[PDB]
Amino acid sequence: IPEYVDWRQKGAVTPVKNQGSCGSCWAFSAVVTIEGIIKIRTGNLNEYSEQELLDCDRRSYGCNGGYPWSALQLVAQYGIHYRNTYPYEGVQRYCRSREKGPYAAKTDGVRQVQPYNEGALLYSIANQPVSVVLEAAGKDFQLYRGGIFVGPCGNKVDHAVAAVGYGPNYILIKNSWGTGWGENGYIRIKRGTGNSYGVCGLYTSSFYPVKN
Repeated sequence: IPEYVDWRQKGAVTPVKNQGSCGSCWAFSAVVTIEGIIKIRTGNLNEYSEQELLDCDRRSYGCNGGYPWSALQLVAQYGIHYRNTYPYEGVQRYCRSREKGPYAAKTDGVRQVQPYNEGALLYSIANQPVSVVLEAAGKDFQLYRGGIFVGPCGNKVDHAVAAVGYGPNYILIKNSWGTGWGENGYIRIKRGTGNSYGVCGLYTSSFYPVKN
C-alpha cells in the first residue's frame, strides 16, 4: 500500500458535516464509508442519509449513541436513501425509509478490521474509507485546530469518525463537527507509536462496508 492515501483526492469524500448536539456520530461515520465505497465501485459520489440510520437502526440509541457496525449492517440488509430525500434533522424521529421510496444504494455486508493492529487498519484505509472510533471527550481533542494530533488522550473511546487517508506519521480522519473544527473538519492523528490501542484508542473498533 502507498505511503499516502487521501480518498478526498479521489473524489470519494463528500463535504464535512456537523452532527450537532445529537450523538449521531456513529451514523455519520457509517455514512462516509458508504459514500466512499459507492464512489469507489460506481464512480458516482452521492451523499447518503445519516438521519435514516439515526431513525432506523434499532440496535443503536439514536442521539444517545450507537454502533457504526449496526448502522453498516442496516445498509447491507436494507439499503440507504440519498441525503436529499432523507435530510438530517439532528433528532431521532421514526423510521421513514418506506415513505421515501426505493433505497438509493445497498451494500453487501460489513467487515471488522482486526483490532489493535495499525497495519490492518492502514491496509483497509488504502482500500476504502473505514469507520473508526476514538476518545473525543478530552479537551485537547475538542480544541484541536490543526497539525498532527498526538493527544493527550486516553483509550475510553466514545466517538465514531471515518478514516479517509493516512501518511507516514498520521491517519486522516473526517470528523462530523463541521468545517470549523480541526483542519477544515479533519484531524490527522499520529500513528506508528507502537501503542496497540492507537492514539486515543483509534484501533479499538473499526468497520467498513463491503460492496461487490
